[PDB]
Amino acid sequence: TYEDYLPYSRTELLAKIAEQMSPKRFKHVLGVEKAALSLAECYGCNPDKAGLAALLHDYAKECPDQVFLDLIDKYQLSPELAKWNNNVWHGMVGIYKIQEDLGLKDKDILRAIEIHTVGAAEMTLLDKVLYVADYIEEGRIFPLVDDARKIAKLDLNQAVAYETVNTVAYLASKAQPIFPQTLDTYNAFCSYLK
Amino acid sequence: MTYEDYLPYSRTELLAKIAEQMSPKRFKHVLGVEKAALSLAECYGCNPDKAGLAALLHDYAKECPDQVFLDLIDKYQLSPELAKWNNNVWHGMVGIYKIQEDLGLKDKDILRAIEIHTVGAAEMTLLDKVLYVADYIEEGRIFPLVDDARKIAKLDLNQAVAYETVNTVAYLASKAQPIFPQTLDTYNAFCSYLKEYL
Ligand SMILES: Nc1ncnc2c1ncn2[C@@H]1O[C@H](COP(=O)(O)OP(=O)(O)O)[C@@H](O)[C@H]1O
Ligand SMILES: Nc1ncnc2c1ncn2[C@@H]1O[C@H](COP(=O)(O)OP(=O)(O)O)[C@@H](O)[C@H]1O
Ligand SMILES: [Mg+2]
Ligand SMILES: [Mg+2]
Ligand SMILES: [Mg+2]
Ligand SMILES: [Mg+2]
Repeated sequence: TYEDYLPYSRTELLAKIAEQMSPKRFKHVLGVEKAALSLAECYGCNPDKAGLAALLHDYAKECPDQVFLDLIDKYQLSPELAKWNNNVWHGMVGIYKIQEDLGLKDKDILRAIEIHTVGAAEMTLLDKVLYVADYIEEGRIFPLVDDARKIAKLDLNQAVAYETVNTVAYLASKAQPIFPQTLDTYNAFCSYLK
Repeated sequence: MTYEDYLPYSRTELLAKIAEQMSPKRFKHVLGVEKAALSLAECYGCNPDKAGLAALLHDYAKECPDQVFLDLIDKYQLSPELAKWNNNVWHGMVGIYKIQEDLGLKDKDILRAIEIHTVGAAEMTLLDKVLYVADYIEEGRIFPLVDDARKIAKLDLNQAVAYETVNTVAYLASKAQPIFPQTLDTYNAFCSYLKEYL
């Protein structure tokens, strides 16, 4: 339960989150919540924080590009962010929409949501829990997910490495631009996958 | 074609000096890069004397031990972040100072092409791009991606640079090897030419 961080009960918070997104997307979010709570109890991070980070991580996934461009300007974010896309924005910039809409103040939860797509070179246990739960949640079936599910309850750092390497390989396979912080993560975790 | 405007060597004197730096297999790779760079230069209009010499010298420091590059980094007070990397990054990015000390090369354009022949840059001249693709598509290189790279290189040089940089990043990912940040600079600057290709 999440009342230490937000003035919402569960039924109201899930209703508010559900107002932001498609049913396929909201079902993904509940899967990430289940996956993050089970990773939190395995690795010992606070499940109240893990579960809430999971419920909110894709809160801004469906906002149009202008919402993120306006937040970049309003909160004086690095102007270089404006050259990117929703993949980068919905976490890195969407945390400002989460704070405005919901009043979330917890730095640890906000940071985990902020980097849940691109990672960082230095990630806390909470950051890694969400980063892996988002990938391995039960509704995601893609062939590369299944080894990540196995790695994740043995060694969390190797689960992060596996995701970041497969992401850089996927982006390269489509010739899509790789955000520089995604490289920070890749180089920081490359050795755990070796 | 001949390079005495830039170095105090004739061809036989220069090729003897280069062959002293490296294995015979590596020297055969270098002669091939010279052939491909000359064949890229008259087509796209860069100076073949500048292109051929950059190709002859690009792997001059390939076989130097790590301490040669660490000593050069300190001596020329290059970025300390370079010391965390490896020969793959150093032999062009730092090896240009060994070329300058050993051979007296001062041509800024040739030196810059050698400097980034492995990792690229976000901004590349025509000469830089010629060397970068010539090194990849050279006649002795046989790996599965060579043939499409050779095909692209005669239509669109920017799409050939894009093809090499994007495929280099995918290879490094397949081995979990660390990617130098300037390689990403190249990748992100050229990724759009490979989308249009694809
Ligand atoms: N560093 C990066 N640069 C560009 N695109 C990226 C980068 N990292 C991840 N992506 C892409 O972002 C997309 C969204 O990812 P993510 O937030 O992890 O999950 P979801 O869509 O569940 O929100 C994926 O399609 C992924 O390939
Ligand atoms: N960013 C990078 N990080 C680590 N290795 C790299 C990077 N970019 C290229 N390499 C590697 O450097 C090696 C030597 O490359 P290169 O200099 O282009 O060949 P040559 O040595 O014939 O001129 C290749 O194995 C390539 O995969
Ligand atoms: Mg997301
Ligand atoms: Mg998600
Ligand atoms: Mg080389
Ligand atoms: Mg070479």
